[PDB]
Amino acid sequence: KLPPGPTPLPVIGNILQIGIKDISKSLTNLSKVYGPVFTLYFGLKPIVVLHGYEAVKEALIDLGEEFSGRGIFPLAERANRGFGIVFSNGKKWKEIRRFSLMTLRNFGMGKRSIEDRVQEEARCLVEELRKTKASPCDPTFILGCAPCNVICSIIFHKRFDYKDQQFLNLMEKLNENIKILSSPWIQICNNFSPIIDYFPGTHNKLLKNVAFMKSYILEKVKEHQESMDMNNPQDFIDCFLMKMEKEKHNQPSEFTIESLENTAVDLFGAGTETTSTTLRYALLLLLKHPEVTAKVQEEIERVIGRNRSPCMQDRSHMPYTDAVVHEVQRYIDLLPTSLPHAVTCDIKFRNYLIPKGTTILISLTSVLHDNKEFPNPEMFDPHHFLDEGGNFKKSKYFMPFSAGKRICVGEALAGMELFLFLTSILQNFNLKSLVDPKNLDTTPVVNGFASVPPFYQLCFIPI
Ligand code: HEM
Ligand SMILES: CCCCc1nc(Cl)c(CO)n1Cc1ccc(-c2ccccc2-c2nn[nH]n2)cc1
Ligand SMILES: CCCCc1nc(Cl)c(CO)n1Cc1ccc(-c2ccccc2-c2nn[nH]n2)cc1
Ligand SMILES: CCCCc1nc(Cl)c(CO)n1Cc1ccc(-c2ccccc2-c2nn[nH]n2)cc1
Ligand SMILES: [K+]
Repeated sequence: KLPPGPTPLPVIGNILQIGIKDISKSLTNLSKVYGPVFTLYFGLKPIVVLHGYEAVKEALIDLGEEFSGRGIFPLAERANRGFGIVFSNGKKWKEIRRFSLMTLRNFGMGKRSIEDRVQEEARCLVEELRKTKASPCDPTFILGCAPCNVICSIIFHKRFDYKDQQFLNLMEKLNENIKILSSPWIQICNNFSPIIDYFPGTHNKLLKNVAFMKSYILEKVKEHQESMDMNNPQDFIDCFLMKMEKEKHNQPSEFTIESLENTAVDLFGAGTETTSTTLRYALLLLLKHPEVTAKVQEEIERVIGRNRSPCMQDRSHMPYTDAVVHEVQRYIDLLPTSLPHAVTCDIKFRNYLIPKGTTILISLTSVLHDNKEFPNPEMFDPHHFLDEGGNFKKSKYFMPFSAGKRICVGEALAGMELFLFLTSILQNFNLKSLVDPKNLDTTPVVNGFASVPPFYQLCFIPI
């Protein structure tokens, strides 16, 4: 059989029992009734929900391959999103993923490392923060530019100037699509309808935005072709063309110009917003707990001092910082239900039959907020990642990037941006709150499957 669930209604399945507002709260409530594995219907569509470390680890990790499909909804084809990495399945995905993992290796693309692209961005970021002359600031935009720029430098081999028009509207489009894609109407409700697209105009703005981005990418591709150096690949495009001019005899190939721009658009989509929000929420949390910021600053001072840029080598020497960054990710739980999975064939799971192509919802929340692994899991507290001797304490339960065969492609990259951007910020600034710390609220604003910090302002005071 399928795993037990609330018994559906005919046709609207379980829809009107789900708290649409905070899905992860609802999934957790359900697990109190039906335990760690359970089924929900979203309009005939069966969705098995995994809750808790044990359930998640066995699916994602022990049954890795079987749990490796991307769950597909109406929106997947309504915004043409199954032709890059994030929303691909089968051979197309295996190939572009394995390729993309190779290229995004630290030395994956020539003599400039990923570290060096990030280090550069950290200096520019510190610079822009100086330019605000310690005056009150919504860091939203500035923090957003840094991750967007890292993506640009990884793909086109250039960073941009933060005022370069080509950069601003590239971010605008991305920012537009992101905000749209986070509407519950779009993310959810328009998915209760298999056939009729109920937001034509919206899907249109979505795709028009993609086209702008896709066309800009093509310009850079034509430029990369004319200036090709086979022995000197320098970014993601160079690598991709070389994989092409090499698959030329395996026609037709998973690697085409079209799969390139789609992969690029994927990386811009997956690479900016979540990193950007993670930084924005890190600063919020740092303001709220200035003792925490104080300790990071001690670590920076003692390990890196005020001369050079920080660098990834430093992290092994800065367990307290490391614990902070982890604890930020853990606490804010930005993707409460990851992205959706599908099984790749039919399988028995503990005690059930799950049919090839059935949608799987992983509850990351249940893992990040395990109250035995992380006592008081709703308090922000970097001690969740420290031993009683104050060394870094790894946790199997650290899954803000998911786990298994679909684990975030930017795990190592995001981990480097957060460390370098955070340590550079605090090396060069103290953070002044407007309101008093005691009043400021840091609890996540949840909208469906989306988690976001409260609006806030602060000042970046030089040292
Ligand atoms: C804090 C920053 C980030 C977090 C917390 C994060 C988290 C996630 C999560 C939860 C997934 C879905 C995994 C699943 O399907 O089970 C995901 C997928 C992905 N992330 Fe990230 N991500 C971040 C940043 C990045 C960046 C910087 C890149 C740039 C390469 C990136 C590229 C991707 C890609 C390509 C996927 C899709 C993986 C696949 O389906 O094969 N992400 N990320
Ligand atoms: C018809 C083709 C036009 C596509 C389009 N490109 C851009 Cl750009 C605009 C700006 O609104 N638009 C139009 C657009 C119109 C309404 C929406 C919209 C906003 C809020 C709630 C529902 C809708 C919607 N989308 N489709 N029908 N109603 C979104 C985009
Ligand atoms: C100018 C283009 C802006 C980015 C964007 N707009 C569209 Cl539409 C696509 C296709 O999904 N994309 C690419 C896209 C790829 C992956 C995601 C994704 C990656 C990891 C975690 C969540 C997200 C997600 N998907 N939907 N909203 N946010 C977001 C956007
Ligand atoms: C085809 C792409 C899948 C996206 C999607 N469309 C609908 Cl509808 C569903 C609901 O099951 N879902 C599942 C879903 C889960 C998370 C997100 C998301 C987007 C941006 C930032 C965080 C999240 C997130 N991940 N887990 N919970 N919320 C979006 C959709
Ligand atoms: K319309």
